[PDB]
Amino acid sequence: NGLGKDHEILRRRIENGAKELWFFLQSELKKLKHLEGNELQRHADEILLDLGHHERSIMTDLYYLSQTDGAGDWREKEAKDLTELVQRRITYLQNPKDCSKARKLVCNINKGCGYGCQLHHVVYCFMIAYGTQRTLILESQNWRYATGGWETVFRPVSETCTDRSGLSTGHWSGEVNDKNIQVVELPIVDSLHPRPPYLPLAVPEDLADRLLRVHGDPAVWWVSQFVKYLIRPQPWLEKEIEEATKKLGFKHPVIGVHVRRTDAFHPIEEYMVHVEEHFQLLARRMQVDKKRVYLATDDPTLLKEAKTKYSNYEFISDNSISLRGVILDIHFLSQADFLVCTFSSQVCRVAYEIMQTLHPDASANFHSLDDIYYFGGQNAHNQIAVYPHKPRTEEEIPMEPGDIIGVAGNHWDGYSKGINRKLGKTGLYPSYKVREKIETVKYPTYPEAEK
Amino acid sequence: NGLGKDHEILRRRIENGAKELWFFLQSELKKLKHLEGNELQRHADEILLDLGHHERSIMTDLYYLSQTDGAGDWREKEAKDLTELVQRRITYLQNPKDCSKARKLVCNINKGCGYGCQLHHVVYCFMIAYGTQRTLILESQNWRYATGGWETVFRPVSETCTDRSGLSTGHWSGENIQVVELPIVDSLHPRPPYLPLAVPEDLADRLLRVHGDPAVWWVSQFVKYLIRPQPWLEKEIEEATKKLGFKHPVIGVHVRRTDAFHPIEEYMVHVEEHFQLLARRMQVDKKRVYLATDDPTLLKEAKTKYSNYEFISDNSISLRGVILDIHFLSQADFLVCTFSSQVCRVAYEIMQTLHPDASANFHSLDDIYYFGGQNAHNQIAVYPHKPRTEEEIPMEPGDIIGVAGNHWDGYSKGINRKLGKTGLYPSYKVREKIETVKYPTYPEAEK
Repeated sequence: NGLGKDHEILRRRIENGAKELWFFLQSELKKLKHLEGNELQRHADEILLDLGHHERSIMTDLYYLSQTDGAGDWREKEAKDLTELVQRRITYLQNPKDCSKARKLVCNINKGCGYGCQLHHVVYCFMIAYGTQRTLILESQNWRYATGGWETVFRPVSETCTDRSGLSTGHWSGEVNDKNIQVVELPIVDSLHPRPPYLPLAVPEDLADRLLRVHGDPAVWWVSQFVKYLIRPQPWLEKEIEEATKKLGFKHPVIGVHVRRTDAFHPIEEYMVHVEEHFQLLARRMQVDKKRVYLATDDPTLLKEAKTKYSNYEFISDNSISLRGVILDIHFLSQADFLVCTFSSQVCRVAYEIMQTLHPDASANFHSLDDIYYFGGQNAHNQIAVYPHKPRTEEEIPMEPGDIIGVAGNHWDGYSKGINRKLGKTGLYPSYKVREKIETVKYPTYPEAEK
Repeated sequence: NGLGKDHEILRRRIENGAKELWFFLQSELKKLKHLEGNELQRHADEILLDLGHHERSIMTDLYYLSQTDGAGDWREKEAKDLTELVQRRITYLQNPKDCSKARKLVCNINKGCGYGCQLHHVVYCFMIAYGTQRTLILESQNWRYATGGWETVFRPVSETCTDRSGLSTGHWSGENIQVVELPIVDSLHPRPPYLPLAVPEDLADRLLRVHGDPAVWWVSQFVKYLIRPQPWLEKEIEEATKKLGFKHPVIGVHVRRTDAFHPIEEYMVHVEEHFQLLARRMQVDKKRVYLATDDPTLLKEAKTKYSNYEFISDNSISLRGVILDIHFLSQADFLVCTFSSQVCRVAYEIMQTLHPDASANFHSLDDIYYFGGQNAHNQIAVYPHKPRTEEEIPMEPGDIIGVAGNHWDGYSKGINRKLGKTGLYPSYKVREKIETVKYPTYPEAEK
């Protein structure tokens, strides 16, 4: 069971490429120290240009390393097996034989917010139902986006059990006090007391190791399984999506861009820099016939501006063809090869979540101009310091290996902001010096779903 | 038969480490454009310090990746299998049953140069003997380093056949002469194919799975057989190891001064950087350096300027001295020297026989690895290059590049043979052109 030749050649090529980059940077930075004025700026720009191509060659070799010696086919098979297992468990939970006797969790969709926020409310309900072995019952009467209900757009969340009948009923009071309550009604997350453990960003302990073999952010993978089940379309929506795909000429490669302007302002150029950079990366391993962008935005003037400012790009948008508009936007963004947006937007986060269900590991196929991935209502997102940090400025925090860091965000400039939970200090630290603290929870594993 | 969890975690951490380095560089280089004077120089220095630690963290993760999920154990087993195979073949070639009837190649060690050049002459003789299925006969009478000759330090190269007897003798004229006398490589015509940097075609694929520079591994197999020590030299080395306190981690430094000059400070920048890398994965109790040099002022200079280092030298207890220096350099965890020096190349070659893949465990202040008399060392361009200055050459993917050297600054110098043009090109844009030769495989050595 030996090492593959391609694997070893690529590993050594990545090591050598990184070494050569370090040789280059040592030489060129020392030369910059002795320049000034226009020559300093001209040479700095040239260094940046060269560095970019060098960096993308290293990233390309890393991509090949992830695929070599059967790794891509195996990752695809394991990711498929994992989602089939979870979807099987969810479907088993949701379709009891005898609805009148089934334990149930009632969720109301009419949270006071937009479509993404309402979808995520249902997900939060669903994850707790799954954790407490309760069938999710979804109440959607007079839903803002479709007054006919949830089932006018998506499939019902159960085929056998959509009725709320039960011997006992009560508001959520905790898994222990609700032990003998057949039907529990759940409020929005920011009213939930006591909080159960079945919340993001933890993942099921029984799946955690398998997921780390496949996926770079198991927490978002776990969320995405409930999104996947919820958005199973009714046949008319499925047909509308297929026909819109043709009408728009949506085809690959394509990068999705979501520009949310209705309040945090970012000019179109700050999105497109990352779009152009990713197309440069793709072109190192595939022919790019045309640079396509699927643009979703609440700014009605932006599409025309983008087309005129970037005449070498093809812009695709559903503006030509409300609930329909957001559903289609989320769909096409989720199908793109890469996603550039602001994760402060619920819409972009939904698209990123759905994206994880379409590939073995799409966890890194985004760039956010502000927030890192999060789920409203999640438990604290912590990291563990791996290397020490001594602050250079007063805005930086010290770190020793083992310190728990509560991460607020990545500034996408080498530094993150967070709080050192051994010291109580909040500030900046080098992003590379921490690792993610993955939290696991003992969920039911529904072994009966395998028979 | 799936993917290992540690393997995947480490791959993603390397990828993310590289992305974070790029975020940092993009941000900081844009800041530098708007600085001046002492502020520009203070921030450039700070960026370089921060970049060093970030780079070493990536290189550490790559080291772990090379070892994870059984890879280190497999690489060691396969590298051991490969050297056992080749040593078995050499030993079979060298020990025919009837010396009077064996085909022979005669090599005279007394080349007009120093010990490292003489040893490499014998290696060159040996590789051609191996290629032609001739038993190597080594003549070392009147050896400048010992009147008793080769066997006063190293084992005879054969146990059964050490004389020049036969029915016909002649000077090399190209591949029915039983005893052929080989000259120095500079006088060799016609050249046979059994020369560095090519490797045996039957081993090339297995070597690529194990080792980062198969050419030097192949050279090192003949070095290994030649320098088998006599029992008294074996004991002397063991005693020296004890008397000197040679132990790990330890970095080898060879400073050749007898005619280009490099000050001790230049070697020590690379020593210090490597000890910083090692400290990320192991405890470094004391920073030990084995220092070898022809300059009598240098050991004292180093000790006085680097009081935080322990400098080891066999001078603290000429053929004896070079052999011990080469031994301890070859045993070090890392080697800093000038590959223009035959002695340092010998130590690097021996080092390859002591680890699964030590190909990258050096820093040369001048030349890349080479073997005197080798055939042209070529590379293949992988990415196009458009020259920015007049000192640079253009390249298109597939162009054959004849490499003269690496300038250790991001650029190499060489000739684009398609264009006949010589100049600089980005080192990362080429890959090595590995040459293979059909050598005998000595199947009889397995029986």
